[PDB]
Amino acid sequence: MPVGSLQELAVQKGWRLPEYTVAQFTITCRVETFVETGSGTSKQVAKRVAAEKLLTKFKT
Amino acid sequence: MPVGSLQELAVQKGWRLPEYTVAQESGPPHKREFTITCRVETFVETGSGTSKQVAKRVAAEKLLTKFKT
RNA sequence: GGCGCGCGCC
RNA sequence: GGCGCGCGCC
Repeated sequence: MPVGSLQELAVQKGWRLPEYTVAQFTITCRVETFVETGSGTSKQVAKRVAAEKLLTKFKT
Repeated sequence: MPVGSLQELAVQKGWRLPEYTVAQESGPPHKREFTITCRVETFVETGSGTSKQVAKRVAAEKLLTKFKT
């Protein structure tokens, strides 16, 4: 999973664990110096999308 | 909403409602795959996915696509 | 939500 | 023990 993978990355890198804001659906994810917001039809999807976005901005 | 669109088609056409059946269940507990068969009127299609819900949606979409054909 | 069956990282 | 994720059933 993107969330699981994001976590493992942080733990691996020695970064403080990812932080997700309370779902509002949009959820903002922050890890290291990254900040990405995800949207979706459910809170679960928003979180997943925020994670995927962060990993993507990480690869670039 | 494929499942819903297919049901409406059937009702509008005067067909008995679509019937969905689990044709196959496989894979390890954490990565299962399901296959569902969708039968309506004279059509029969199969759909697969990570969950029974998803497989059902796929089976319905395929049947509608076969219907337009 | 409960029950159950699993997996990843630490 | 902790964090996370997946599926079924109710």
